[PDB]
Amino acid sequence: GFKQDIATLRGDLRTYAQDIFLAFLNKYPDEKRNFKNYVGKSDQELKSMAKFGDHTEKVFNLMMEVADRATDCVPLASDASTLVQMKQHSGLTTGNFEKLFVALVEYMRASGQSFDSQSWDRFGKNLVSALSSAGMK
Ligand code: FDE
Ligand SMILES: Cc1cc(Br)ccc1O
Repeated sequence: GFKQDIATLRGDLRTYAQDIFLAFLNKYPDEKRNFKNYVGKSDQELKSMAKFGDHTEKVFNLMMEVADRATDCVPLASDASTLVQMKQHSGLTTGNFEKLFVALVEYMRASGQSFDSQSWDRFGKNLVSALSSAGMK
């Protein structure tokens, strides 16, 4: 289920992070402009860029901690707060997270592994919800 899925992603996290994030950037090409230097790059080009690799891993390093501290796919109120306050991230939006999670659920759906994709779908919704309530627009 959801807990075992955290262990599976964590076990090859750099490749899972890049591949789901690329699935996000390719489903919603308008997202690349939040990472402007990403625009007009192939998947293999992005994967060559230091900050792409490092940043996508840290996104996922963080989202796996929030998934691990969640109960029944509901994150800690405290976790959403910290995220809304995050230095250098004043401009994050909940609509951009819902897009990330759509991409993550389709990825898990299209894989031949027993991911609990309904659970991630729930988690995605519940994280947006907690982000909304913590004051992310
Ligand atoms: C969703 C999400 C999540 C996250 C998380 C995180 C963690 C844990 C950590 C981090 C870090 C970071 N960020 Fe982070 N993140 C994100 C996003 C983002 C964006 C959009 C940006 C912008 C970029 C520019 O260009 O400015 C960022 C951003 C960021 C930064 C700066 C940039 C560079 O160049 O490097 C940093 C350092 N981020 N991060
Ligand atoms: C640009 C952006 C990306 C992600 Br992933 C989440 C939020 C946000 O505003």
